[PDB]
Amino acid sequence: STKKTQLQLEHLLLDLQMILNGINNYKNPKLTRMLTFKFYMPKKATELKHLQCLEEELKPLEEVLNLAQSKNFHLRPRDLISNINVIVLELKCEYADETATIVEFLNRWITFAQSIISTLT
Amino acid sequence: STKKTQLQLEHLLLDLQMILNGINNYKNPKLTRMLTFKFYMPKKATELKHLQCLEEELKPLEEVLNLAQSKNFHLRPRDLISNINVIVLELKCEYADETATIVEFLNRWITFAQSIISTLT
Repeated sequence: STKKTQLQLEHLLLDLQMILNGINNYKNPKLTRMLTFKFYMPKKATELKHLQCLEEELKPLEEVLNLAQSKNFHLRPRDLISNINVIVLELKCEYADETATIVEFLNRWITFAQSIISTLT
Repeated sequence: STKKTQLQLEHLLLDLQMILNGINNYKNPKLTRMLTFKFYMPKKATELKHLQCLEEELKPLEEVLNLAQSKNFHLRPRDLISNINVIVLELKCEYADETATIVEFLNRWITFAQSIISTLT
């Protein structure tokens, strides 16, 4: 339904961009260690059904976000992870060989969120 | 006056038990998954200024309620959330380390409203 689904994808998107602005900065002194954690990436991520691949990596994502300073995030991280967990459960794995960093992993799902929206427009 | 406070607090308590009833029942097939969402508890909730620690958890509570099957609620979840909000505003945060589930969370607040009411009669 162009509006329930795009309304949730643009809300998924902003929760993810808000997690990335939180870790990604000079006021974040453990960025370098966060950068060494392994995140798995979806081989394919062409449909919403593929959100299972993001769903599966959400508790790795929460464990490593514990290294981040609550303060530079726009929403309490806890809220950001709950919000994304409710939207994926309400919207929805073949992983790729080479693993990725938290910044490549967030960036890759921001890109899939923007991609489906552009089909729904 | 004390009757106005008595009256907004008896009202919070029923809005709080009505949410517990919509969640806590067998016609709600999302119960086990909603029990994995984490909620912060206050270190102590002894007075009305401590309603700050409920005000803050309200937008996670609304979002997780999106997983509940709306027909099990006596009044629309939205209504329940709006009433709890204008009453916490009319009426009033040291959290605690162990997190809690939506059922323990709604329950420690149901006890707090029940204990304040008893103090006024």
